[PDB]
Amino acid sequence: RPALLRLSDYLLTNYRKGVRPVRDWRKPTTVSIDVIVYAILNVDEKNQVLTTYIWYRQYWTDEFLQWNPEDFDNITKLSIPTDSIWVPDILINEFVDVGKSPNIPYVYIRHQGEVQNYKPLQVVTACSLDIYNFPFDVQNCSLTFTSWLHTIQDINISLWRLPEKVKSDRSVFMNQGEWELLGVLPYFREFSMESSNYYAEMKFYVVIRRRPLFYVVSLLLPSIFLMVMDIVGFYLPPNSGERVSFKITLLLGYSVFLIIVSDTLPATAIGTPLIGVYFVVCMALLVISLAETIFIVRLVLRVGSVLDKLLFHIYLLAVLAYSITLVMLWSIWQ
Amino acid sequence: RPALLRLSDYLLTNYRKGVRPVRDWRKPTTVSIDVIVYAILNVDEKNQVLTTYIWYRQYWTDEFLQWNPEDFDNITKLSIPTDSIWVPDILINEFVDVGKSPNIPYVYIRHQGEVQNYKPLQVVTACSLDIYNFPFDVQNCSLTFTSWLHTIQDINISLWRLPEKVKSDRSVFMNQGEWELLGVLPYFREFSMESSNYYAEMKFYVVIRRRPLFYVVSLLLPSIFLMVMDIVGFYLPPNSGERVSFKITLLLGYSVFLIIVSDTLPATAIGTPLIGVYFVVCMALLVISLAETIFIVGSVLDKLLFHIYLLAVLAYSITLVMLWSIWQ
Amino acid sequence: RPALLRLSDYLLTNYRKGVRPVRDWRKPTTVSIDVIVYAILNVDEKNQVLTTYIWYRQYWTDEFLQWNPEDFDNITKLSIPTDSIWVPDILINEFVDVGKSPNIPYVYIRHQGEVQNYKPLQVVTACSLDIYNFPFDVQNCSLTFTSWLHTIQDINISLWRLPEKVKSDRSVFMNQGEWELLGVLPYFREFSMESSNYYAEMKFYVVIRRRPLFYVVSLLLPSIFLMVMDIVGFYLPPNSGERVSFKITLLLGYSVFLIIVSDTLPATAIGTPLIGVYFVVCMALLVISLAETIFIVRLLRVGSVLDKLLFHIYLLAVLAYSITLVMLWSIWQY
Amino acid sequence: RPALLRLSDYLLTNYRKGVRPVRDWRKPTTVSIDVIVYAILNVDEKNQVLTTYIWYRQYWTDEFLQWNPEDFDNITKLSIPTDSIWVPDILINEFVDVGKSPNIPYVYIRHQGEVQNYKPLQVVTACSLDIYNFPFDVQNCSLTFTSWLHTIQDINISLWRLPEKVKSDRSVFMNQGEWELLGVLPYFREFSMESSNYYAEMKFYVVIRRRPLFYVVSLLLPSIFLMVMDIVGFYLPPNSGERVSFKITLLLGYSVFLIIVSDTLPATAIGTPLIGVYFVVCMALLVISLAETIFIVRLVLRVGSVLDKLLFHIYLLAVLAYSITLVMLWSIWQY
Amino acid sequence: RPALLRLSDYLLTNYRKGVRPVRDWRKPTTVSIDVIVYAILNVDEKNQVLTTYIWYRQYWTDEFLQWNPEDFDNITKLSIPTDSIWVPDILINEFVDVGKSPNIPYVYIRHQGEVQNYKPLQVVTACSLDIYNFPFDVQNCSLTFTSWLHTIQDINISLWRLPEKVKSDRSVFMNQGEWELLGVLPYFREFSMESSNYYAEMKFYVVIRRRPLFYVVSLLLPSIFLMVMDIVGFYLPPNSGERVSFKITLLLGYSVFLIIVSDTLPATAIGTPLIGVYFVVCMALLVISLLRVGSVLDKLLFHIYLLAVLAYSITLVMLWSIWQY
Ligand SMILES: *[C@@H]1O[C@H](CO)[C@@H](O[C@@H]2O[C@H](CO)[C@@H](O)[C@H](O)[C@H]2NC(C)=O)[C@H](O)[C@H]1NC(C)=O
Ligand SMILES: *[C@@H]1O[C@H](CO)[C@@H](O[C@@H]2O[C@H](CO)[C@@H](O)[C@H](O)[C@H]2NC(C)=O)[C@H](O)[C@H]1NC(C)=O
Ligand SMILES: *[C@@H]1O[C@H](CO)[C@@H](O[C@@H]2O[C@H](CO)[C@@H](O)[C@H](O)[C@H]2NC(C)=O)[C@H](O)[C@H]1NC(C)=O
Ligand SMILES: *[C@@H]1O[C@H](CO)[C@@H](O[C@@H]2O[C@H](CO)[C@@H](O)[C@H](O)[C@H]2NC(C)=O)[C@H](O)[C@H]1NC(C)=O
Ligand SMILES: *[C@@H]1O[C@H](CO)[C@@H](O[C@@H]2O[C@H](CO)[C@@H](O)[C@H](O)[C@H]2NC(C)=O)[C@H](O)[C@H]1NC(C)=O
Ligand SMILES: *[C@@H]1O[C@H](CO)[C@@H](O[C@@H]2O[C@H](CO)[C@@H](O)[C@H](O)[C@H]2NC(C)=O)[C@H](O)[C@H]1NC(C)=O
Ligand SMILES: *[C@@H]1O[C@H](CO)[C@@H](O[C@@H]2O[C@H](CO)[C@@H](O)[C@H](O)[C@H]2NC(C)=O)[C@H](O)[C@H]1NC(C)=O
Ligand SMILES: *[C@@H]1O[C@H](CO)[C@@H](O[C@@H]2O[C@H](CO)[C@@H](O)[C@H](O)[C@H]2NC(C)=O)[C@H](O)[C@H]1NC(C)=O
Ligand SMILES: *[C@@H]1O[C@H](CO)[C@@H](O[C@@H]2O[C@H](CO)[C@@H](O)[C@H](O)[C@H]2NC(C)=O)[C@H](O)[C@H]1NC(C)=O
Ligand SMILES: *[C@@H]1O[C@H](CO)[C@@H](O[C@@H]2O[C@H](CO)[C@@H](O)[C@H](O)[C@H]2NC(C)=O)[C@H](O)[C@H]1NC(C)=O
Ligand SMILES: *[C@@H]1O[C@H](CO)[C@@H](O)[C@H](O)[C@H]1NC(C)=O
Ligand SMILES: *[C@@H]1O[C@H](CO)[C@@H](O)[C@H](O)[C@H]1NC(C)=O
Ligand SMILES: *[C@@H]1O[C@H](CO)[C@@H](O)[C@H](O)[C@H]1NC(C)=O
Ligand SMILES: *[C@@H]1O[C@H](CO)[C@@H](O)[C@H](O)[C@H]1NC(C)=O
Ligand SMILES: *[C@@H]1O[C@H](CO)[C@@H](O)[C@H](O)[C@H]1NC(C)=O
Repeated sequence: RPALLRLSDYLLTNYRKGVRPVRDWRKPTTVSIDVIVYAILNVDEKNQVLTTYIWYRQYWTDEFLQWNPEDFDNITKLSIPTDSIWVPDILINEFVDVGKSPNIPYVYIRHQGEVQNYKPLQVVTACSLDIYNFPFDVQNCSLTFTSWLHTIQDINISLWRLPEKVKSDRSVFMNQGEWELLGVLPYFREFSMESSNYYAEMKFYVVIRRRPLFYVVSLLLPSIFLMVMDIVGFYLPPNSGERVSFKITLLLGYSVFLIIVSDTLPATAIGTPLIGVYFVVCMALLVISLAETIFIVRLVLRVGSVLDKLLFHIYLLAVLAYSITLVMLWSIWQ
Repeated sequence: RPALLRLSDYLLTNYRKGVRPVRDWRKPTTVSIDVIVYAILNVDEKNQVLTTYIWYRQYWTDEFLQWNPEDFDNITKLSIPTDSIWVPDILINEFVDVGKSPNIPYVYIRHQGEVQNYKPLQVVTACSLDIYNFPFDVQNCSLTFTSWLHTIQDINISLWRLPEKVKSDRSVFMNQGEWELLGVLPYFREFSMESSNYYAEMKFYVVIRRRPLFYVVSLLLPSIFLMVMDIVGFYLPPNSGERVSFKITLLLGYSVFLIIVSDTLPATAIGTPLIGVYFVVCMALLVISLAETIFIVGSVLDKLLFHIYLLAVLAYSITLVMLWSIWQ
Repeated sequence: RPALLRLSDYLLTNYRKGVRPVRDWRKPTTVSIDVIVYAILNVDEKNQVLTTYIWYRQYWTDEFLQWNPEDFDNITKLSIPTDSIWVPDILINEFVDVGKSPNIPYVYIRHQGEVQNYKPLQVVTACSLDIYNFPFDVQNCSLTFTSWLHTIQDINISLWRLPEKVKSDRSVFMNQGEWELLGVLPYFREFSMESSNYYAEMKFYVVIRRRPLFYVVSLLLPSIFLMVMDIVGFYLPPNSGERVSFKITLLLGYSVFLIIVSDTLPATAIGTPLIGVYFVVCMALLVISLAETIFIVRLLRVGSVLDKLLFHIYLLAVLAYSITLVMLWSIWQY
Repeated sequence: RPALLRLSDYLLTNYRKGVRPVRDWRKPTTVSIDVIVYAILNVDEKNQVLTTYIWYRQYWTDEFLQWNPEDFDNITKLSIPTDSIWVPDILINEFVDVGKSPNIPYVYIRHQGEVQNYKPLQVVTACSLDIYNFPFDVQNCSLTFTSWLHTIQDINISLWRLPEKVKSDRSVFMNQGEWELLGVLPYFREFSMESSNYYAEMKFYVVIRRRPLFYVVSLLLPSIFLMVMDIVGFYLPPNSGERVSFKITLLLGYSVFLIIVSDTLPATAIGTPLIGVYFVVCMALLVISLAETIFIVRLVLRVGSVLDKLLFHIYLLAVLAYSITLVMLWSIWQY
Repeated sequence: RPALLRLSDYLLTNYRKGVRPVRDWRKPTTVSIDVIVYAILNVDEKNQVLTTYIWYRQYWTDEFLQWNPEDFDNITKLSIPTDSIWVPDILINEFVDVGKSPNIPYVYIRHQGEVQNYKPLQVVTACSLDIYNFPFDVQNCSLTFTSWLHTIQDINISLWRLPEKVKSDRSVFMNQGEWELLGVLPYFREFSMESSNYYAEMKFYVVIRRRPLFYVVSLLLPSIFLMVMDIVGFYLPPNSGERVSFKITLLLGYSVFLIIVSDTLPATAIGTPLIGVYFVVCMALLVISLLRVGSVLDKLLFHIYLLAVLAYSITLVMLWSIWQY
């Protein structure tokens, strides 16, 4: 019979999945995992979940699937169905849906007993997505692979590659998209909330930052244009109907702009972005100034002049704060 | 042969899944259970369901999976596939969808026959959600685990931990989110719809309250500002065009505010919050005042409508104080 | 050996599923059934479907799963996996999707052979859902259970309980919700698609009615407010500018109310509700009234009689609307 | 042992599913099929797919599942699990989802070897749903059942009932709905992806037509009402601000009408409905007439009067064409 | 026993799925594949996923499933369940969902050992869609098939048909739809995630373009009508009520046009559609009303409007030109 067929028979007719493959039960099975991010398919700041398509590969030593290549025509490694052998139950804690990814029927066995398992994960995980810096926003999400049942005495987890490689690896990442990732940071720890159970878990912090240009052109530049134009409402003659008409029309322009803002901004219930805070503050200041003009026009002057200067100074202060905040947010993002 | 392999063969060679594991059929199988809420993924007040991600673990005594460690290299406990042993039919009654949780292949067996089963559940359950206090909600609805088929003299349920410990347990809860849970309250009862049969069930009341600050900033403060502006608007005489122009400005503000609210205020079919009632009442008063001004430009109507407006704002104000008081 | 273990072996090592469990093939298997409605999750008038959560239980006599208790330590009842025995193919015809229900691994067996099977069903079924009486809706559609393949000479269906007990059963219904059920009505008939075969089917009519209060407050009362406002307005002089102003302002308000209704009224294409038709009619009648004043004021005996005719016609329409509301409530209350 | 049990053991003990049940491999397996449409659950003119709940039943001769009734207590037929026997891979083309139908565990076997398989299919398939005639629209969507792998040398398809009996079959159709079906027309043909292989397929053309009354009431009557109001508006003099205000309010009525209609007028990208074209052309005519009126007001006249009458005539002609196209669409929809 | 039954018995009694079917393990298994696009079911730019329903067929030589026809009643070909034999793990990369593909129980075997597997794939894949030219879009989305686990030393991929034939093949495409595909371009390369290992993969570039006529009728012509009317309205004086009435007329026109737009115009965060910005810009500019200063700001505004419309026209011509060729 051919080498592959009789080798597979030799291995799997004696093998019995369902028992951790160690001939000394005190020895833990060390699962060396690795993660390569392929694409951040989706990021719901509304639902506080994100969908990451990651190529996940892990290997472990199976002490029963060993053979001498000299007896089997120099076969160094062979592929066998994944469901035919014991597979560690490594699982990611913050999953929200098991995922719609395929099964990848096969795994590789090397004559040393090492089992290599490559599988794609279209995992969607709960995440603390915060849009406080909306346009210049950097999200720091994490994935935590942990042996769900087995304690560290049974299954331990480690990195396949050196940490420096996995941090900087962006070989196959789909760069085009709303998000670009700066790196995935591994971190090992012995999770434990129990009297005598310590579970090994491997955290990967996937750092991703939004690329703002579309939002810069859509929100920031028009908002800056409107805020700059609003300064002119304070150089037109103080109580003229011309000035009141100007302020009314620019308030209408701001109001219609905020509709586009509502359309464009991502929905959330955790916290409003600073951009929205400044927009609504400017709207309130403009309304107050317009009301002051309306009232003073009803009356009329000295009070009007001093109030006008006060409102102009507060408006200038607000717009300066907004611009400095934009610069600061950009500095944080880069 | 290695101890693990021959121990597994010894246990499972003659084992027969599908029979309740007791050597005296009169004894009930007591399934001790525990629940830890990991995250409240979604609360939907239109579909009246909420999705919670919970770490559910349970253990029971399987009287056939027993061995002396002396014969098996002092193997005190081992893991074997979950599908290879009898597993109790504990089910959550008010589930709406089975969920998308994984299968968790293995379970632990201790040499005394105790089987420990840990499994994550993304349960989606029906609940009597109400948004009467929308920004200051405190929802309170149950998860009840019961043996679906087996009566109490076949399967019985109990708590793994003391009730107070599970009640105060928030070790792993994912805090950052719209909902924070005040506690889960266990409660045991013998359900029955026909006297010949009694069923053991264990209710867990997950108590969660919305953290309002986002809606305080986004909804309450702009509405308060607009109400204050409309109140000040009445200092202009009705016979003055300034008043109608100012009213138009505030109606434009309310249009913008309503559009923003549409993106945020929850939809439902059972009833809107008091906040919505006050919103529409204030908008109606503003519109009626605009009609009054455009009609004038009956003078006592000015101060009458102003008093109604002042009354509404005060009612709106004390409602917020009351709702906040309940929220604490 | 323990009693349960050897009893289960004795039964299921000889037993073979697939074959209908009857030792005389000329005898049909009578499958008693029962249904308890747990909740009405979703009634969709756009898709013309509704989703109900029902606790469905059925029992039948299996003539091979019988034993003498004396031989098995007086075991008079035991549980065995549902997939280890013949399970009748009782299926629901109106189904549109099987649903998200679990599988309930086990069933009960009594020593005389009767098998008890309990299973929850998330049935979603096609139904003719008309909203003609929208606020005071009462719906009438049904669920029919029938052996999909087997004729009545193989499988016949029957009620577990007396018809009046299932009819009045509201022991577990989730009452808090948009819909309340008035009862479930069983009805047995021998369906026959082709003259050579007869099939047993058991129709359950799940009668439900909407609880209107939210829609009564949200739609009906504001609508009547607007309509009575128009009636009040008709008191103004015919050619007066006040009359035209009132008409046009009420047009704006009523149109925005129609927009609100569109936002709130359920979507459908099978048919418009009466409430909707009267709204549209009265709007059109108002537009005719408004259009009329433009000609008359532009150009008064003709105006006066024309105004009187319009006023009386609109008042008659208002009365018809109110009487329609009384009729709809009278039907829904009983 | 009981007759059923030993008969089942006699049949299925040595039965080897997977192999086509024919004892002379050269003979094809003729799979007779039938289809009864139960309900047209959803026609999606946006996505150009529809979902039809159809009761599908097929039978074929299995040469190995044969027995002599006298030897087994005179049993003429029995039911056995569907997964225990060879089942032809008759598959519908142009599907978009495998469907949400159950598994129907059992099939009937008759002693001659005929296997009967009844199964409900929640098929969702692609057809070119052209809504040109939207309110009075008749769609001719098709289902084709074909042995996905096996060529005609292995599996051949045929009708269970006479073609006219299936063409006029509405025995169990759920008629209360937006769509009513005029019939399903069978048509056999031998497809050939490459001339070396010939594939037998059975096309059923399900013909369905929208019942318009809802759309009549909600769209066409209000549209006629607004158009008649616009025709009335032309009586007012062009020089009058009354006419300008009337036209502005009528245009606002147009706007609100279309706003509400957006909920019900189907979305699509294959082509605009004819009624939509008339809507937009009347809207544009109204707008341009109003603009000309405003300009002539600015001037304020002979040319003004001539253009007023000309625009009135064009509007009247457009309304006449609208009536003609409505009656035409209705005439086609009747047949 | 009948020929088919005992032939299946001979083949499958000692056959054991799992082992790559070669009697000399050093030989790679060459999986010839072919792909025919049947329909482009969806192009979702908001999620950047494209859904195509494609007829996928592949064949390979299984060196264990061989027989002499003379011994088995001259049977040259037979069908056996797909689950009963080794099947290569040819996986399409950049999938998003495994998809609603049916199981297709059977495959053909020919006495020389060739296995033919036909299966329909409803692949939904993530690829870079863009609506920069919305009404005149042309998209270039890839499908790449690769043996997920096996390296090129185990599984190698090739085309069933000649590249030009598969490229120009549009025999079964559902042509009556929003999208028409120009062709599918195959391309073979040895992917390498590590220096020591090489993976064979086969990219098919599906090239599709939106057919615009609907959007020309629905969007472009009405928008040009409204823009031309806005230009015309400038001749009414800047202080006059005639201009106000004209502006309200135009505003109602835009009110209808924008709901029509919202019902059809796609939106995504990757970038803007050049056509889309003008609509909202012009609708917003009705706010503008910019006596000595006003009368000349009006001419400035008129120049702005005219240049905007000129840019719109040349943009439409450009978009059509890049879409035609
Ligand atoms: C579980 O695995 C971790 C990771 O491999 C082990 O931690 C390493 O221990 C070695 C000891 O020589 C150190 O050199 C490494 O620096 C450690 N790595 C990290 C990330 O801390 C851990 O010792 C293992 N524990 C058990 C019980 O097997
Ligand atoms: C994302 O979060 C991770 C984890 O908190 C940060 O990584 C830590 O950074 C600090 C400061 O440089 C170090 O002292 C820790 O050792 C890091 N942890 C690990 C596991 O490497 C990371 O800096 C954050 N990045 C961003 C952009 O927020
Ligand atoms: C089923 O389980 C319940 C819950 O543990 C048992 O109820 C307890 O019984 C013990 C008996 O010693 C009491 O001390 C506890 O106070 C009971 N707890 C509660 C919450 O009632 C019950 O006895 C078990 N058996 C049966 C037949 O119900
Ligand atoms: C949530 O609902 C539960 C169930 O009604 C409440 O728990 C009960 O509260 C009452 C009043 O304090 C006690 O008498 C009962 O003993 C409690 N039952 C249990 C099982 O603990 C709970 O107080 C509610 N919480 C909120 C915040 O509404
Ligand atoms: C729902 O439909 C059922 C079936 O038509 C109605 O029940 C029938 O009502 C008629 C008239 O009262 C009786 O003669 C039948 O005997 C009833 N059938 C059964 C099985 O009881 C029922 O009335 C409908 N619901 C409503 C609210 O009208
Ligand atoms: C199938 O089952 C139904 C329901 O049990 C049978 O109908 C009953 O027939 C008996 C005959 O005496 C009547 O007394 C009952 O009132 C009937 N019940 C109902 C609900 O109508 C029916 O006879 C059975 N048919 C066969 C062929 O066995
Ligand atoms: C495959 O089946 C079709 C349909 O039954 C066969 O076509 C019919 O064959 C009969 C007998 O020759 C003719 O009377 C009919 O006119 C044919 N057409 C139809 C529509 O019935 C066809 O011959 C079969 N082919 C094979 C190879 O079995
Ligand atoms: C739907 O399409 C079918 C298939 O083209 C039409 O049926 C054909 O009609 C022509 C009319 O000349 C006949 O010559 C063919 O013989 C018919 N074929 C079949 C299989 O019956 C049908 O008329 C169309 N119906 C509608 C309403 O469009
Ligand atoms: C794997 O398959 C590819 C084809 O997909 C082989 O490449 C071909 O090799 C032949 C050798 O004569 C050339 O004529 C073709 O031009 C090649 N095609 C391409 C697309 O490069 C390749 O040799 C096979 N084996 C390996 C190890 O890659
Ligand atoms: C779609 O992308 C493919 C791949 O880049 C293009 O096809 C290649 O184009 C280059 C440049 O003209 C040629 O050198 C190659 O021979 C082409 N084929 C392959 C397989 O690379 C194709 O032109 C693109 N189509 C569109 C419309 O952008
Ligand atoms: C394995 O291959 C080497 C040459 O590469 C050969 O010398 C050796 O004999 C082979 N093994 C056996 C068992 O023949
Ligand atoms: C098992 O444990 C007992 C108690 O500690 C000890 O005496 C014995 O030597 C152990 N046996 C083995 C094989 O470890
Ligand atoms: C079974 O129950 C009967 C009473 O019904 C009793 O007499 C008998 O002893 C019991 N048998 C056993 C083995 O307990
Ligand atoms: C077998 O059944 C047929 C049909 O019912 C009947 O005519 C025949 O007499 C029966 N024969 C025997 C031996 O039962
Ligand atoms: C077997 O079939 C082939 C098909 O071409 C034919 O040429 C050959 O003569 C046949 N041989 C026998 C023995 O039937």
